[PDB]
Amino acid sequence: RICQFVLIRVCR
Amino acid sequence: RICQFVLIRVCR
Repeated sequence: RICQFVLIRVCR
Repeated sequence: RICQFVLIRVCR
């Protein structure tokens, strides 16, 4: 149970 | 409609 920033492919 | 990598807070 850990939250961290990570890169992800997101369209817009 | 453009897709790119971006940092986001994600838990696990």
